[PDB]
Amino acid sequence: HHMSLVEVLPNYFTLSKDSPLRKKFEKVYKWYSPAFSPHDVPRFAEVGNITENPEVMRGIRDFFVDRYKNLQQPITHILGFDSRGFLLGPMIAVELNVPFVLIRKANKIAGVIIKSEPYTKEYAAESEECMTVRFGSFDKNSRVVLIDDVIATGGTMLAGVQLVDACGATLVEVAGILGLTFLKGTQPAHTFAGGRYSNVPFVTLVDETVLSDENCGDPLHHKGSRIISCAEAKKLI
Amino acid sequence: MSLVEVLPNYFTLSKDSPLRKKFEKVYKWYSPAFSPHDVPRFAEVGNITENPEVMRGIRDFFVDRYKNLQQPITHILGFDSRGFLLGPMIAVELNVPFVLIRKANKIAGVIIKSEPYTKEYEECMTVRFGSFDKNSRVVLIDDVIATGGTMLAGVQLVDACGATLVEVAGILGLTFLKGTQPAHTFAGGRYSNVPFVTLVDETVLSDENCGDPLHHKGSRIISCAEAKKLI
Ligand SMILES: O=P(O)(O)OC[C@H]1O[C@H](O)[C@H](O)[C@@H]1O
Ligand SMILES: O=P(O)(O)OC[C@H]1O[C@H](O)[C@H](O)[C@@H]1O
Ligand SMILES: Nc1ncnc2[nH]cnc12
Ligand SMILES: Nc1ncnc2[nH]cnc12
Ligand SMILES: [Mg+2]
Repeated sequence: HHMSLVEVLPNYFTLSKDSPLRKKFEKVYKWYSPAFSPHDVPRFAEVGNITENPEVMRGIRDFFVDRYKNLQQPITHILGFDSRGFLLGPMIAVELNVPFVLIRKANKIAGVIIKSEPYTKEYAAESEECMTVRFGSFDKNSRVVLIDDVIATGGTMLAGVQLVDACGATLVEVAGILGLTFLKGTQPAHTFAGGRYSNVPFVTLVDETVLSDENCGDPLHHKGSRIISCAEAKKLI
Repeated sequence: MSLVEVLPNYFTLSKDSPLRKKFEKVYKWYSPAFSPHDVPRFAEVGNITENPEVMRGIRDFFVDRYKNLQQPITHILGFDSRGFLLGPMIAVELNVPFVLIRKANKIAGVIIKSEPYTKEYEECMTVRFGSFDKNSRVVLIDDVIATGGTMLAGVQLVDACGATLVEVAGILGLTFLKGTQPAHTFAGGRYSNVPFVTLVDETVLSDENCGDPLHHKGSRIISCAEAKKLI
């Protein structure tokens, strides 16, 4: 059940074009235009169509569990980003028998917490929002994987790298299910702190080629706002 | 393990359940000075997710409960953001969709929005139209059930599609808040026969599993530069 990666940019890996798991993603991943999306990027890849497909979810789980089980030196923690990284990390961490550590927006986490620098995303300019992690959840002897759903500009991953760096831990790999390689999202993590993390592979199972013209999820016709009330929805039962 | 009905249709693990005993050792609570929310005892979910044995116990309990049914469950619906930590690992083992119930401006497509809701500490939940339908048999899942306002928002969305609500599931039920009441009184009591099942309850929060750092000086939020001086 092994699936194969190809290095498409330096330390940016994605599944081969012919990979059976990629073909499964191609049938389920849909993108939405600004008219039907919470953020007006050209093609918004809704994670719910992935979580609604248990076969693809199992393929994601199996890929990363097998990958990290077969390392010569095991990982000790998986760190996942609020909110969509939360959907992917725990099912991997439970099979590896490692902690799943939450990286959360402001302060959401109780106790003593470490805050990143203010982050940016493909669709978010810098503001006061930072990512945080619980102090004491991992340390300088930890070997960690950062996981999210999408890697676009790499701003979110940079915030995670800053938090890993704040504890002196070893960053083994950055993991996701969709990498928009034309945005070169490896760059922030790979140039932070004078290149301290340039040897960290990014592994995103599929890439922008999954967001094909035939994979638009927009309704072909829809009355009014995409946001409907419960009473309006009941008339469609 | 075995469940005890502590309030009408509000079930939790027995006092001697081995899984309850594991929760007792792992769960920590935080006072308002060390928590993001103004409640006496805030039960941080990160201490659960950091313990793979307890996560496996949670997953195995619900997978075992919901498998091999005469009428199978068709979908697990989980709440943004902490329900997202629990639902997928169960759904993958049951081989069913996990459906996101999300806060505003989070799901793409045509979406159904609930009435405004409140929590223990305006704002509405949403679900993608077409993720489930009147023939679905669904479980709602979250980490904590407190006032039940969040669960009521989920019930409204399930009701909006005519689906069968099979069960309400969580890991921590604060029974003194009687969180069954919003869901069980909605629409004239239409869902009053739906059990709430929360693995543990407020008795898991004792004097001895308080997580407050009793010696920490200054702000509980530290910068990366400050954290590195502690390495
Ligand atoms: O930071 P970027 O790489 O630009 O964008 C990816 C992030 O933005 C969205 O919240 C995704 O779920 C990821 O957390
Ligand atoms: O709505 P309540 O039952 O009062 O509070 C429970 C919710 O409040 C917190 O976000 C928890 O994660 C649940 O989603
Ligand atoms: N294009 C995109 N689609 C979905 N989630 C994203 N997060 C950042 N960019 C995204
Ligand atoms: N006391 C509490 N602890 C953790 N999460 C909660 N959500 C609502 N009430 C809560
Ligand atoms: Mg968000």
